[PDB]
Amino acid sequence: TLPDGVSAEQFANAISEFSETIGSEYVRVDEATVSEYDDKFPVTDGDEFKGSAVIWPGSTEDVQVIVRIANKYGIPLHAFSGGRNLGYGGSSPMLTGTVLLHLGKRMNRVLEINEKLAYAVVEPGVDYKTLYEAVRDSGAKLMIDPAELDWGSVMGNTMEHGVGYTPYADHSMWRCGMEVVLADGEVLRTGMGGLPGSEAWHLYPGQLGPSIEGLFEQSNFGICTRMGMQLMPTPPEMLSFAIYFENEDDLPAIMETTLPLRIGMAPLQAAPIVRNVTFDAACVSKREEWQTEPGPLTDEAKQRMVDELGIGHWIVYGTCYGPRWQIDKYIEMIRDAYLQIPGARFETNETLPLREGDRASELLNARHELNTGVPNRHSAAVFDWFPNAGHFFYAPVSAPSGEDAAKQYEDTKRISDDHGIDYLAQFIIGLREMHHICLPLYDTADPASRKETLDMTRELIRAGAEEGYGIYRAHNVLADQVAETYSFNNHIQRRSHERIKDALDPNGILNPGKSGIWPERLR
Amino acid sequence: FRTLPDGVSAEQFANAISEFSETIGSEYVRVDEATVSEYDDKFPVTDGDEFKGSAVIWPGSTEDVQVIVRIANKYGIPLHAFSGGRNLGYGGSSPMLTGTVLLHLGKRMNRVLEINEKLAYAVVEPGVDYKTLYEAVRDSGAKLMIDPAELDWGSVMGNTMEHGVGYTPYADHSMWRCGMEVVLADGEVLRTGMGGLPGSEAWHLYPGQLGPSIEGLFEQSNFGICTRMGMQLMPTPPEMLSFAIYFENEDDLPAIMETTLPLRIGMAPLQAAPIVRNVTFDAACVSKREEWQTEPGPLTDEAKQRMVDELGIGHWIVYGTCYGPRWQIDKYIEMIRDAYLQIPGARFETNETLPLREGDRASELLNARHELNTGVPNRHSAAVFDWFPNAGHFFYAPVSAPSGEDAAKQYEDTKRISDDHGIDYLAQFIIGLREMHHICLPLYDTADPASRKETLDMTRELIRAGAEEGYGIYRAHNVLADQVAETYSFNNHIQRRSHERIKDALDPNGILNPGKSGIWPERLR
Ligand SMILES: *Cc1cc2c(cc1C)nc1c(=O)[nH]c(=O)nc-1n2C[C@H](O)[C@H](O)[C@H](O)COP(=O)(O)OP(=O)(O)OC[C@H]1O[C@@H](n2cnc3c(N)ncnc32)[C@H](O)[C@@H]1O
Ligand SMILES: *Cc1cc2c(cc1C)nc1c(=O)[nH]c(=O)nc-1n2C[C@H](O)[C@H](O)[C@H](O)COP(=O)(O)OP(=O)(O)OC[C@H]1O[C@@H](n2cnc3c(N)ncnc32)[C@H](O)[C@@H]1O
Ligand SMILES: C/C=C/c1ccc(O)c(OC)c1
Ligand SMILES: C/C=C/c1ccc(O)c(OC)c1
Repeated sequence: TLPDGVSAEQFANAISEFSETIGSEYVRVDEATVSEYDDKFPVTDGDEFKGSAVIWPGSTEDVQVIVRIANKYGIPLHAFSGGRNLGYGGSSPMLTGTVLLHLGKRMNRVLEINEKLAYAVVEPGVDYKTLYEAVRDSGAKLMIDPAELDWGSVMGNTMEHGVGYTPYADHSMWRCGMEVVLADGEVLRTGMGGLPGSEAWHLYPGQLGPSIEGLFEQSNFGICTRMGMQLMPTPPEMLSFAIYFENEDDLPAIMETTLPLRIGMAPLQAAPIVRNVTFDAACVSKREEWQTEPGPLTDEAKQRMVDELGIGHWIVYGTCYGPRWQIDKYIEMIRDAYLQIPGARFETNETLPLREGDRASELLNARHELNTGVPNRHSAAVFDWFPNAGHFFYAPVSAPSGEDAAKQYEDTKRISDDHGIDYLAQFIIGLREMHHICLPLYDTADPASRKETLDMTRELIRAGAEEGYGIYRAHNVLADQVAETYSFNNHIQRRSHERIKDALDPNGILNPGKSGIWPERLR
Repeated sequence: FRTLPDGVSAEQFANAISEFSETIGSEYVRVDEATVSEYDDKFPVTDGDEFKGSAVIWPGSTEDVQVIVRIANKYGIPLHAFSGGRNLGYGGSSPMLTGTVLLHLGKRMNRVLEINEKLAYAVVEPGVDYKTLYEAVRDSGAKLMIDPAELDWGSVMGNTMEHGVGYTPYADHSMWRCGMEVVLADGEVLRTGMGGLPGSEAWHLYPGQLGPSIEGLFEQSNFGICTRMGMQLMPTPPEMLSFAIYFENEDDLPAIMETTLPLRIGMAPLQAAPIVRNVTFDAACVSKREEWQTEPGPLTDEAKQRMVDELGIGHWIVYGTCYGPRWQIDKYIEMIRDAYLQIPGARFETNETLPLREGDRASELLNARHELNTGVPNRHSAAVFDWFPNAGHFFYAPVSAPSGEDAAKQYEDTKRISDDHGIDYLAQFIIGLREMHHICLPLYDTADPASRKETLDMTRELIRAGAEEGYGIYRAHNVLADQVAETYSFNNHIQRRSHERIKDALDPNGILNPGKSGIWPERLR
């Protein structure tokens, strides 16, 4: 494949210059190597979102040279740390023929772990597993904040405004100090890193004038080669809980209970999750175990998952932190509040410890593990729900309100049911905001499921925008439709993003079209 | 006209004033010396025309702001917009360039637009100050508390945009900002984050949207004019109990810092950043200089010792506050007490152990901190203006790695430097979580040209020495902007040059407050 407006000789000359600056063993055009950077969870069938080549730079100097050669020959680039952005297009570029930079392959060192000041400095390739292991080996009484899959890049996940499940869940809030290669090949150090000799680079997200660290999120402005991540100091004790609710109709009550227990950062010291039974089922069992006809999951089938697994139609997971006096008081208030809802049931990772054959204990231990800074790949089990199960995220943000959540659930199961797509649901109250994660399970190998999933997600996006719900994160194929819903004053936001894009990337080199931000030369 | 922007003639300027008058109303466009002089830096450190606006305009709406900005583009007239214009120690309401037209949004755009108890936020216009917002919250009956700076006349919005801070767990004002309406440099209205989505109720809930957040860009910059801003408000805990800890040697500073860091980094038991004040700071809030020293040179060792002994405080005082149920406060207060009381000569009081008494100045100082730390705005710190006749300040505020070895270094160096120039040195350390602000608050004679030159030379002193040791200023007076911006020298000032690329993209005519934070529009470079 080949980037539109670039000839094979123009492309060949860039490749030969990439090969003499980095070494041809690190510049890959062989189909086998480039195939692996295609979207693992596609929802399209042709030559959309296909890389032409992938480069494995080994240093910040390497990245600078590649970027300079890309400007010289006007070759679009797409840089990433892990390339495992499943649900959002993985490692696939926005434009066909884009040259891909997998930084994580070689630039993958944990550079610093600082116990006294409780932060680490990581390169793109450090994933949750490696950092977890590097802290544990250092002896530092610090914990990480991982996402559900331990192969995620600590840096890359940050770049997407990605979140974990401890009090440090908002990764963008705790990143501090980036080394960024700007679109013209120059190195920038954000914050106090701009000051020779300063030890505050990973301490204070500030400097004279405005911070631009936030500019490098879900954006195409720069390539990050090093990043500081602030780490929660390990408390004396941690206790996880599960709360089981009997009824689909309990969803509003669960939200209305949660907001006043979360907003004051106590007794819910971390954002608790609310997932429907289908989500939990899929992490410990296969679909065929519960139904058999290929249609929408019936009420009879869902009911079997609740009874057999001994869980609820909705399940709340959370964790309390500190010494026991605090945990007991906090656990008592959480237990006390939620059990107002008739039929609710409350367990702890002590009352429901991990026992062999007990599935409800296995998926509590999974949440306890993530919530106490231990990464695992337990959610990967959803990929076996059926053969070739993959996902395609609809993730709107709304105010935390009982029947604000009920209509999103009630409208989302309708629209997924109309397309015969399985609907896995996870709600999160951050503090004042509510994330709805619709996690659809569709057959990645069957084009019928691909189109059914795209048409469905495009309908949910009209449905969300119509009800005042905005998507905060979107797959490559959804970028333009979602960008377009932020419509105030003739898309003044997209046009603001675009002025910044043209200021930092005058030549339109970095992953054109990311988040609906198109360079000047592509309008 | 009292002054003129460089490159604009008296008639070119007069023609621009007529259009402002035509579109906003002449009663809201003022060039008279009596009115504009009102808006000169109250704490100047220069003697001439430097930083003197030509006129002041009082817009009454966003739509008025837009019109003013479009006119300024047509006529090529630089603007400097502010909310309350009371940014004392940083240039007050003065602009970077002489002859700049000032926009005082707060005189008429001063409504509290909403108080939401369920979701614990309020929405304010530029004119709303801490006292106003507190009174509006209290009248609402919402169990919410604000986070003020020292002086209640400070603007909620204006302070946030200077990256300013209070003293509750909601101390980081820029953190709890959520949802701005901004007039851009071409007169076009932007709504940040979820404000972009018609119908969204999350505009002041989630500081996010598809793609980059740009709220961060309107901080210590000249890219836009904010007409409306959401500020998330801490829900009121069940109880709050403030404390002061008196330290006997001014050598106790390194021990105070080392004790504090493991108490603060985990957000407990120090639930908010305590401050570490020197004795001269606390004296100035409850007394005048000549009550301890008549001789006008640097404060001698006995003058400080007299302050320590008569007021019944320490050479260093720590002030903090615990929040939550009575069972939580009791556990936290005692970790804090036991940790600090291990410093020999230390004494601990709470606002129950040392309640407000008339004449008990120690009890007044603690009551003032107890008020700020529980969200009750006051002017108690305004007393420093009376330390002597015409006493004003001029901030040196570096940020460093929280280290007792750093704090002593910064204190000893700033003292030796301020003593060389005969300027009083009020010192306050605040330990954020993983970072330490050093606030150097000098007190100089704002009406004396000799003192202004001493203070400016002293601060240029201190910026060179901070830069020498790797201590960077995060906030500086107009007259300090270029020197401070130059300290961020990594890769031939890639930070400054990045600032300017964004400046030129959002302000192609270079209208908005040129030179703010070293960010010069292309046309002046
Ligand atoms: C299938 C799935 C996915 C998932 C999840 C559960 C399941 C079952 N749970 C998640 C969760 O709890 N939280 C979360 O944030 N994401 C979750 N996901 C999605 C996904 O697995 C993770 O987000 C994953 O960590 C993302 O992959 P990775 O970490 O490898 O990120 P990347 O692909 O390398 O980067 C993503 C994009 O960011 C920009 N980027 C990344 N690095 C750079 C650098 N160095 N410079 C510039 N830009 C960079 C690019 O836009 C890149 O494409
Ligand atoms: C003398 C003094 C000062 C002081 C202090 C103690 C003393 C004794 N303690 C402070 C503290 O604890 N925390 C803090 O943040 N500041 C403290 N100061 C300094 C000062 O008193 C306050 O910061 C004060 O709140 C600032 O003044 P104000 O609130 O009136 O802000 P402003 O002049 O309107 O704005 C300052 C600058 O911000 C930009 N700005 C402001 N509003 C806008 C709008 N609407 N649009 C665009 N930009 C805006 C401008 O650059 C303006 O100059
Ligand atoms: C099961 C949760 C998936 C997920 C995907 C994207 C996200 O941003 C996210 O935040 C918790 C979660
Ligand atoms: C006495 C405090 C002065 C001060 C000045 C500017 C600041 O940003 C500040 O932060 C606590 C404090």
